Amino acid sequence: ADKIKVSLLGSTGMVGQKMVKMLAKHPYLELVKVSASPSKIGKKYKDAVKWIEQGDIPEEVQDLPIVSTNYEDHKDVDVVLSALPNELAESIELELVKNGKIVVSNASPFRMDPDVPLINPEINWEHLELLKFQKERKGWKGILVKNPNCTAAIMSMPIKPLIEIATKSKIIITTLQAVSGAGYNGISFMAIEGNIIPYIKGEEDKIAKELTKLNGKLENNQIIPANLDSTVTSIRVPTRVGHMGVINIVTNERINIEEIKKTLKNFKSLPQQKNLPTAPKQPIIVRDEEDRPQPIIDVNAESGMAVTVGRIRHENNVLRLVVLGDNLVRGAAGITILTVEVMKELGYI
Amino acid sequence: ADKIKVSLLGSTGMVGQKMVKMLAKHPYLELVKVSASPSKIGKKYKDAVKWIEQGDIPEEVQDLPIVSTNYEDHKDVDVVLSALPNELAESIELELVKNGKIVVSNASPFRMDPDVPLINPEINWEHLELLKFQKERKGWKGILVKNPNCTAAIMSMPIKPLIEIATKSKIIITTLQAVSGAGYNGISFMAIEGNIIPYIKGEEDKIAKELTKLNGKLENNQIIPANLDSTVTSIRVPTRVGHMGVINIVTNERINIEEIKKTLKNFKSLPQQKNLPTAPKQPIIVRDEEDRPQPIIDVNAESGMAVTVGRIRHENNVLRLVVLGDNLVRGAAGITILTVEVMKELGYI
Amino acid sequence: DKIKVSLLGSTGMVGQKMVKMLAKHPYLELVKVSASPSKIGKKYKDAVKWIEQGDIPEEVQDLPIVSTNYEDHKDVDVVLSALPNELAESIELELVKNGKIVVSNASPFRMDPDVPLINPEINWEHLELLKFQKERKGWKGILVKNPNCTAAIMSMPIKPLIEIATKSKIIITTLQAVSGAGYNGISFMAIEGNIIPYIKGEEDKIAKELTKLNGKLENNQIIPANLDSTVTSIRVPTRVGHMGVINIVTNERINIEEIKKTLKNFKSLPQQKNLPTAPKQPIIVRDEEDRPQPIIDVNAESGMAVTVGRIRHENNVLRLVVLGDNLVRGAAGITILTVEVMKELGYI
Amino acid sequence: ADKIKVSLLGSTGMVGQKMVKMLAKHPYLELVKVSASPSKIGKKYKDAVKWIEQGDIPEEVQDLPIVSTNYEDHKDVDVVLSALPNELAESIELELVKNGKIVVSNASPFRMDPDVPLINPEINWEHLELLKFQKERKGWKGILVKNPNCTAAIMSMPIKPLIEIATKSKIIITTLQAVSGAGYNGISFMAIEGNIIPYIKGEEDKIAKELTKLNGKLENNQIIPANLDSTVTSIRVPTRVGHMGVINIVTNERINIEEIKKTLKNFKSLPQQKNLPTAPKQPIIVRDEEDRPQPIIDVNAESGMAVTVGRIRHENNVLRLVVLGDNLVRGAAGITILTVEVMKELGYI
Repeated sequence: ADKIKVSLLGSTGMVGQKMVKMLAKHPYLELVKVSASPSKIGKKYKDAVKWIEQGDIPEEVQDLPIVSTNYEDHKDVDVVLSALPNELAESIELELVKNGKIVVSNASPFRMDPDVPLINPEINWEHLELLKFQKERKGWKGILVKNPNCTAAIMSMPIKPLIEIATKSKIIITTLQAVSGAGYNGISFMAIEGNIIPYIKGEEDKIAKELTKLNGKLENNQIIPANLDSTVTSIRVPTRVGHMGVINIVTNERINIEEIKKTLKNFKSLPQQKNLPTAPKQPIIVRDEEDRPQPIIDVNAESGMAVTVGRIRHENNVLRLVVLGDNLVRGAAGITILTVEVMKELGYI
Repeated sequence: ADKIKVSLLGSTGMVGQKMVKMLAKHPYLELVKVSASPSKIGKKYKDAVKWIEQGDIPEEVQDLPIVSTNYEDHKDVDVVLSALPNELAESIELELVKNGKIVVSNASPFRMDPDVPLINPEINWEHLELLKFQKERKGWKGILVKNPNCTAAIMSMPIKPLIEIATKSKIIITTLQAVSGAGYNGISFMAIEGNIIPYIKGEEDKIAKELTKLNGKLENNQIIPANLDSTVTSIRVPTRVGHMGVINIVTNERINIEEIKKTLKNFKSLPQQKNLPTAPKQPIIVRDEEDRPQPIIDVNAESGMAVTVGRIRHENNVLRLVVLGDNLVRGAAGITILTVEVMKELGYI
Repeated sequence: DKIKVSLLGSTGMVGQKMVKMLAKHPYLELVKVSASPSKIGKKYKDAVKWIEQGDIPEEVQDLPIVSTNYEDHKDVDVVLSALPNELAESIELELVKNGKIVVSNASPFRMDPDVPLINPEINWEHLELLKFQKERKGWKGILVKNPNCTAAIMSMPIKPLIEIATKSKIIITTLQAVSGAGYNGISFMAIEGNIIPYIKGEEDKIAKELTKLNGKLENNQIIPANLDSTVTSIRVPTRVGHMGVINIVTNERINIEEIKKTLKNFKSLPQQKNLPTAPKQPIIVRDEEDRPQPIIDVNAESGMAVTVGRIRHENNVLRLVVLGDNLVRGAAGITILTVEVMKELGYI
Repeated sequence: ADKIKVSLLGSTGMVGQKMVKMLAKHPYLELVKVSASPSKIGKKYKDAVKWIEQGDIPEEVQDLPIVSTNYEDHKDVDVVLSALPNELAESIELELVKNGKIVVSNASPFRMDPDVPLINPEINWEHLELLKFQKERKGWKGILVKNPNCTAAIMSMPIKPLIEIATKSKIIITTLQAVSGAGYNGISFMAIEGNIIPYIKGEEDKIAKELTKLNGKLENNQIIPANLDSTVTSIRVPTRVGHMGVINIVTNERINIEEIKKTLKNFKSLPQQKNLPTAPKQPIIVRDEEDRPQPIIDVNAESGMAVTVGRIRHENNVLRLVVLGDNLVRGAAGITILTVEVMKELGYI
């Protein structure tokens, strides 16, 4: 196939290593440049990274030289992918886009910018149309696309196909997030093992707001935010990978429990239709067993691109369900790569 | 300092060992007999228990011989306390009550029986008055008093002083329950470490139903169930001790956070007033830091009898707060003993 | 040339491991699976609490559970056993007394003089004992044994160093994963954030079994290796992977680099004949001072290779840390490798 | 009680919070000043520390203002206690000592200095005599005493009473150390949970060498190192508090197994003889059960000041025993305080 040359910002972290691994064997996406901190620039990827993924560093990437995050080092790249930390992404990504680079990033800055698409492939690929007016609106020579917070990404999967119910209700959400969500070394053993921390800075606000844009509707070259009144409580649990979410759609709207299970299990979108390399066959898996989903059993579903839903139940004035997803793949690495695949498929390239 | 002689059924399990450790040093409750499995009867406590509590076995209980769960072995005790497993409690307990014994137990059978008080001291001590007509209603010679499910007991604490708002709203509760909740060896290491099991057999139904009785109002010898419409999701987490609850009261009622915090921090009842030995000075502790409560920090609050609440917040049509309590003490051992103390105080002796 | 086999104790962790491995084997065809009495007659998928990775191989999910009695294993070429130590003796003896070829990783008969205790790369030659077993035991069938999972792991590095390990005292400390006691053997409360410096009978099995594993086959029988070792076994909050600290007391000069070289270049029959379950390099050596580590190395070569690191020699003591997959190298894998070796040498 | 005013360097780390906790309630040791990093100086302890100990900050220390580590801020203390990290200790301590202060540190610098006593109270309080000549030998106006590596402190407990045998043999030791040994946030959850790291930078060398000095003999005002041929391997395990150790004494010497057990459990020294406040009545506890010692069961033995020994066995050419101690108390906080107690008792003040 005709290869599309890509570079990767923040390739040293957990999300970065996941992407490096997924790209090392990609059909047409050819990773030719990886970036990391300044002091590592010039060294080979294998000499700068502390491999945390499964197995050895791919040979196709181990010798890739570390380049800076500056425009000059990415001139020959077709698309720049970014996994930079939230506190460094704004300046870096802004300068690149100003210089004409096409940037697809999963870092938080700009995610809620009205002219920037926040993409989760299956959920709102149509929102990419915003790209048609971005250059003129921001006065950029480049292109910027964003991916949502990992938890938001996971939570949006079951909500979208049920957007009509969720829109007319009070959404209560409790999220149980794995330690890896804070990076590989973000949380100490002493602080979390055999424990629970009912607080994750800024996570609750990002979830509620981003969910509003992910489920929004495109009208007249703009995104009309979906009306979602959600209250969320994000908790950190002693889990390595996998974000769980207990969703309670408090509403008196009629609800056909079986039709809902059917709708979720049959949910397919453009990524599934065009059979994109990183698109899972069934983005949403429904489990009938009452003790599912569970991180150690379902986290890897379809390479971590599929979310698993269980305990779907309808009680008085409320539809409840439990969803699980790989925060590293579905929540970051995989959706960024899947976003690029979609863009190529739609001609934004 | 007159000693009231008591016996303990199911003294070998975690709840049992806790009560043994608590009774060993009680000011007036004298543990004189303990029961365990049949093959253990006749052996001294120390030779039949796999002690998992802190430090050595109390020297005032170690040599206590194990007796049977039959009437003849308890004719000489003032009160029969029981921490028997749910599946064996009904038949055993009923006979002791049918033969005239006063039985106070934390096992599930009879909890929702209209003529049996389901007590959590600070919450509904007044319900003990149901006993005035129990004998004639049941045709028993004895008296039976019950303590609720450990989780319900913990959840009911903050809900009581906020019963006015809880009655006029949809209550959504998600609970994170420690492994100890399933006994010392109920859950294997492989099944839970680094994992989450979004289900606990029968737990959710119990929580919802019992909260109704615990917050009910004793009116003319009958308990009027509190109108508490709640949907609960119980989850097992890799925690040793301490059940956490995320409570969302979705209503249109006015929500004053500073007022609610005052109400919760100043909550007190008969146990506190009378300074009963197992009563915490402050039954509800409120935390202002955003990362509280946490099991490893707060589960021991006031010897495990006080619950800890934090993250009290007000969002559109919803009051949210996080509560944590020691499931072995506040949730079982401590409330059974405290119940006996109240009974002594009110004259039921 | 297909070889039809059955599996006793196919429902436990080792059993499920073997099921996954056999489901896709070149010539070994799993035709029957056995489990406890109450499970007999049920389809495997309905009797087992699948705990392995992926789904249950479709060639096994619908296999109906059969008993452990001879009559149900008549049409089988070789009977593989992953039975628990407490039930194996009676069950296996009867099968063998009926003319069945039985290869098991259970402990009973491991130290029986006429029964080979095999760990492929270490002592495949010991399989010769089989040429005399029938008359020596008065059996119609055949019986082969695989060692204790920890012994199996500790033996890998000791073999190529047998000359020095022989003339010296050996001190061994082992840290064994929770799975070594099955999936539900140890509770969360008992081990999380903890260490239990004791595993019933483990230390005696390792010392004695290492003796036979490293023995010399002389004049139709095994000469136990003179391995004077004191071992202390400890249980740790790990899922899979048994670790070992091995100290051999030398009274000479040792070249660490040649030790590393000797270990990584270790090869044997299983490698020579490229058998399906034999790892290309049974012993992997790590130069980084913080290896091996269970989460990083436990899966080395599908779990058939052990990893050694921290190879040091000072104060007349050769010290090394080794790690092995207690479920594959420790059992499932070597039991299958053993059968492969048997087919390779003509015992079939 | 005759008061002794002290200050504590590194009051903020785990070991420091432990000491703060132990000194608040001390009979005659008055913690009058606490120190920490420069950016914390001038703030109240409660506002500068990330409290991680059980319960609340002692109110006798919560309002103490953080001072510097320089001499000017300690001119008024009788003794300066130090729990500073190994990498900063040397310069800071040397300067205090050079200015005439008496410093007792559990940090590694100067531990193996021949003119400086390395103390573990029971094992070698006698070595304190080195102080009578320390000024003449170092030129210092002050006084410096050191405490050993925590693992070495624990390991030296059982080796001392058995020094005659240990000296005529080859000692093989494998230590399994708790995560807290590397500080509260030294190791990440991802790196250690469900894992084992067979390496701890420089631990093995420290144990072997320090073991040599701890067990030495005082002769002609100096220390004759004990001839201890040790070969230690140190491993990191996923436990919170408590270092375990497998000690193998390879010797052909005749050994009476019951005499060893008798010798260990009966070990007592000056700290015990003088009934010092932080001295445990029984420095070494021996267990008969085959599955002991265990971190979660024994680490707290006598407020963490007593080590627990178990599995004592003599197979043939090897004396094997397993030992466990609290790395934070016996291994650091408790011995530093105990050391000061010994000094006061012997007239060093």
